Amino acid sequence: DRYELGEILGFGGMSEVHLARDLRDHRDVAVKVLRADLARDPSFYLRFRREAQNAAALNHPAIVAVYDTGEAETPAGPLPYIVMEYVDGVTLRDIVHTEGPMTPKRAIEVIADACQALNFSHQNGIIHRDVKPANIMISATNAVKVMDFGIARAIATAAVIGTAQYLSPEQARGDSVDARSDVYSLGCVLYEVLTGEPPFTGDSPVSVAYQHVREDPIPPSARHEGLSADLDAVVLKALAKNPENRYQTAAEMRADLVRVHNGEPPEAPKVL
Ligand SMILES: Nc1ncnc2c1ncn2[C@@H]1O[C@H](COP(=O)(O)OP(=O)(O)OP(O)(O)=S)[C@@H](O)[C@H]1O
Repeated sequence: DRYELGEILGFGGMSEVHLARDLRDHRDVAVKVLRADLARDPSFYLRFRREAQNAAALNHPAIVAVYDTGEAETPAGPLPYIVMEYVDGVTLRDIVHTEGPMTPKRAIEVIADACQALNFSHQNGIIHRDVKPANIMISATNAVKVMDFGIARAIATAAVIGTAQYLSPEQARGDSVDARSDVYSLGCVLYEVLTGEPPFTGDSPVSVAYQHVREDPIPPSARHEGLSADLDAVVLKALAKNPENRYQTAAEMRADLVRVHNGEPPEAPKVL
């Protein structure tokens, strides 16, 4: 009775998301549930339930707010759901697939905003773990909105690994994961929004994971026109294989992006 369901907004590997009107507060919300076609798959059911139960609820202008989670009583049975802030907009994946690479200054602005979201999250003890173009939206009013924060999982499907294009080397190898993993993955996103391509592609996730662990990324400026060596230095630092060589924090990464936006040399090691 509280929510008046509107149009479906989108879907991913696991979930479908619908527009709803909250009639108590008179606000639009987005309601996320298991994809109807995957709802009786054990692997997807278990994953969705755990991610709804452990959904990151953060209050920051560049993070999609989670308002409520639970299991709604329905005739068909208990329905796991997430109610969150509605974003009128599109994902970075949509933008890349529809409009192509962003201009460098815009890309820097978007990823700088993403760094602020991640720093806030990191400050409150939360690692994202699944930074990728599909998990960052840009609103109709050009606001950056990071979403779908991941959760800690058991140490050794359900669409957890797709292409592996955005996983960090530590995630691929089952090593300890910290905020520097988000830096790496955010680096992969930055690479893709600048060039139109992620740094590594392959016929399988195994092939891509291999490249993340073993193969140096081609500098962005060698893949797309209109870029600079100073932007190369920032991207390649975020993508260092050893976390010891990366930006140690999201604020550190943001600081270098801001420098490049302002035409100042970054502190990242120079690349020739
Ligand atoms: N807060 C939101 N506001 C508007 N649209 C949203 C919102 N959240 C999700 N969507 C749309 O629904 C799509 C899927 O949402 P996700 O949360 O990324 O789905 P998912 O299937 O659980 O995730 P993966 O990463 O694909 S497995 C997004 O790409 C958006 O198009």
